[PDB]
Order: sequence, then C-alpha cells, then structure tokens
Amino acid sequence: TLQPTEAAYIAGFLDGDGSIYAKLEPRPDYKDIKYQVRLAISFIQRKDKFPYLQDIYDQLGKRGNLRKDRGDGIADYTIYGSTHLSIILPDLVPYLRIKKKQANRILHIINLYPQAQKNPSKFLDLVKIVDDVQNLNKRADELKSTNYDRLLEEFLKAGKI
Amino acid sequence: TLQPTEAAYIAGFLDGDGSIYAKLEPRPDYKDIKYQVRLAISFIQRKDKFPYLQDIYDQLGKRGNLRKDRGDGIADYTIYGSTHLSIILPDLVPYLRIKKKQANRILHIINLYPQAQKNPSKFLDLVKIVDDVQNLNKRADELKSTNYDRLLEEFLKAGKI
DNA sequence: GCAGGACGTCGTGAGACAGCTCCG
DNA sequence: CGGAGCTGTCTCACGACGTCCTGC
Ligand SMILES: [Ca+2]
Ligand SMILES: [Ca+2]
Ligand SMILES: [Ca+2]
Repeated sequence: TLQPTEAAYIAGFLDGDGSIYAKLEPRPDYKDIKYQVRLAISFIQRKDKFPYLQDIYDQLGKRGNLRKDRGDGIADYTIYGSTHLSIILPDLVPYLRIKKKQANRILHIINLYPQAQKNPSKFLDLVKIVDDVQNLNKRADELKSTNYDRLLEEFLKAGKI
Repeated sequence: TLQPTEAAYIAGFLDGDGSIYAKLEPRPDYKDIKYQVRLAISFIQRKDKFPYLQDIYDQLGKRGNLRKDRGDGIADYTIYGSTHLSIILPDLVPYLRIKKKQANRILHIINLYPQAQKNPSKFLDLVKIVDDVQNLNKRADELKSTNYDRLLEEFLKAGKI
C-alpha cells in the first residue's frame, strides 16, 4: 500500500498539475432533489508523459480513470466518488499544502452526504460546501459560485421549503 | 534540515509547477570561451500563493531568490548555480520523477564544470549536456538544441581548435 | 574576468470544470 | 433512481528560458 514519501510526492504533484473540485450536476431523472453532487481529484499532463500518470494510479490502488488523451493531446487521470476518495484523500491530506483545504472540504461533504440526500435542508448545507470548494479554486477577483443561492430559490419556488 | 516526505513533496511539486534547465550564456568580457554555462531550478505560481513558495524556500535553507511578482502577476523562486544546486539537487533527486534526468544532467554538468572551464575541448562536452537538458524540456517535435554545433564552428573559425 | 541576481516573455500545458453517457 | 465513467473546452498559469544588470 501507499508509502509516505510516495504519498508526499503525489501531494506535491497534485498541488501543481492537479485538481480537487466539487460540482453540482443536473439530474432530470431524479425525484425531489434533482442534482447529484459530484466530487473529484484529477492530475493533468501532456500525453507524452502519460506513464507518469499510470504510475500515480498504480500506487493509488488503481482507483479512478486514466485518459491518454482528452482530445487536445492532453492526458489526465480523474478519481470520482466518495468511495475512492474516502480511501485516497486521507493518505494525501497530511502532505497536501495548496489544495489541503479543498481536500478537507471534499471529506466534509463525504461525511455529510448520506443524511443530505433526502433532506432538502441539510442538502443546502452540503451545497454550501460545494460553493466553498469551487470558490477556493478561484482568484479572489472572479465571480463566486452560487449553487446554494440558485438552488434555494428553485427549492422555495417548488414547495420543498 | 530537509525531511524525507518534505523533499518528496517538493520533488512532486517541482515536477509539476517547476523547472530544471541549463543554458549557454554569452560573456563578451570573458577571454577565450566567451560563454558562461548557467544552471538552475525554479518554481512558478500565481502570486496569491507566494507563501507556499516562501515555504519551500525556507525548507531548502533560504537559498535562491523569491520573486513575489515577475511583473505579470506570477510569483517565482529560482535557484542558480552549482553551489546551491550541488546541495539541493541530491536531496530531491531520489523523489523526482518527471525531471529526474534533468536533475542528474545538472549534477553531471556541475561535476565537469571545473576542468571544462579553460579546456575548449572539455567545454564542448559540457556544452553537449546543456543541449541534452534543453532537449529533455522539449516536445520530441520541436527544433532540438545545438549550442554544440554553433560553438564548435565558432571555436574552429577562431583557432581554439 | 567571473558569476549571481533581475527583468521580461512567447507559447502552450495545463486546471476546473459543464455536459454527456452509461451502469444494475 | 443512484452513482460513476467518457467527451470535450474556455481561459488562463504556468514553464523554460533569453537578456540585461549587478558587484568584486
Ligand atoms: Ca499549477
Ligand atoms: Ca506541469
Ligand atoms: Ca502546472
């Protein structure tokens, strides 16, 4: 399993060529709350260095999806989902620096997600942390995410609250 | 001094946001061989994360030059010269992946620098390793370096050989 | 004559997603 | 429905220097 200096390297790389992010995705097929909250970490690189992704994917138990070419000659590696992530993030957080907060927020969401699914109220708190993470991945001079505001309205103007 | 996972993190980050390069600089004031060979590693980042550079810089022994703003809102940290590098690289080499070759080429260069100085022949070998590093930092589809060819002819047409 | 630091930059290699599709 | 993998992209944030400037 994952060694320390192996975990700290990955953290160092993630912090440079990588991403920890959360998004609110539309779910027309759903019932009450028509949005699944997605969670991910990703590594990005020019396709010719793909084997270096392959590496970081092997050491991480081969969780996630390797892509030798998004299409624009860039290769990447995305790990979706609270399952992979509840196992991966904790190994990395201690060494993460730039994206530590983001990671700690992802876990935060993972710990709150279960009871948040069918509770429109507690789901708003969850969606807040989606704003926090996206915000973290912004310059302090850009528009700030607003899924929380844009969804409380859809909520109210629909009965759920 | 520099702890293992600390060096591993830095290796990971250097492999992502950083750079190990060598360049042949002209010196109109030098006597025979009017080129100093320059060696460096650097770390690049948006100026709102300077403290993470400050961090790495403190961790290395405060060697190098932090620059809160190059001028285009991007901050960077650059370590010039065999002296810092002969101290820093060895700590990083074991955890470097993508740029490990570059790092060794720099050490190799530092190893031959002394005798290469006033030997136009041995300077040409040392110049070849400069071509090799710049080459490493290139797609395999761009013009390849050749300070070697451009300096051989120069030497020849000037008597040095 | 030597070497270290500052200044500026062209050109992409990234980041952080939105949207799409598929799964049992 | 409930989650998870595949497709494509705008917009910058990097890389890898070249170039001028120091001081002794
Ligand atoms: Ca980066
Ligand atoms: Ca990179
Ligand atoms: Ca980068």
